[PDB]
Amino acid sequence: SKGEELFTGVVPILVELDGDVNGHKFSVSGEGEGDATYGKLTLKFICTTGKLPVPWPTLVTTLVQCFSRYPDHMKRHDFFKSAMPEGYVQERTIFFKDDGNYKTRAEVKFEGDTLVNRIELKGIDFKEDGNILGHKLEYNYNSHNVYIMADKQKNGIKVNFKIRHNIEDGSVQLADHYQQNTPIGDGPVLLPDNHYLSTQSALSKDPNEKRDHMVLLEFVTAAGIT
Ligand SMILES: [Cl-]
Repeated sequence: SKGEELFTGVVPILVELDGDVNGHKFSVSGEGEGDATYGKLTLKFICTTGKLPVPWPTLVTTLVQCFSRYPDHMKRHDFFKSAMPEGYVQERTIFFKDDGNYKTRAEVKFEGDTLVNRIELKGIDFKEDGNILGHKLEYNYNSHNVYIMADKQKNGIKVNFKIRHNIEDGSVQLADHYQQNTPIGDGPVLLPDNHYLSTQSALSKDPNEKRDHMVLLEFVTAAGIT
């Protein structure tokens, strides 16, 4: 199918984010590639404005699910690729337990041969000495599932999942994710039966990079049906 055939090989990815968390403004630029055949993402992100004011792990979810590997028998449930190349809008509200929330809006679409994720992020109600603004979270990311359901009213999908960031003292910082995706184009898209995406991500540092940055290797596979 249309959307599907755009992901059979390696595709270059660009990510651009502008954010404002409790008035702390910043920008992040990411570059890399995705290979949906193996549900693989390899990306390096840079805070182009200086020091990132929130921990990098808290931006992982915000920073292209069209690269998830959907098993052959689940192909009709792949909303993400079906919306390409025109793309989709991805919106979220992320509630950090006992702290603030991020609200994000992004447009994911192809620009030529490149898959682009343009994002705006707004964070409010954070505690200036909490786990986020106080940088008390470990530089890692636990594996977890992403639950997807059809949202027929919006010709898109509704997604929810819980993320637990690791606090340096051994505790955990819950980040409840509520997500919606709707197509940008007016073409038909695939509305899925309930299923989930199994996601794992390894975070590292470029030993030769002096700017504040994050190197990420991520694998995502759809599951939950037959
Ligand atoms: Cl831990």
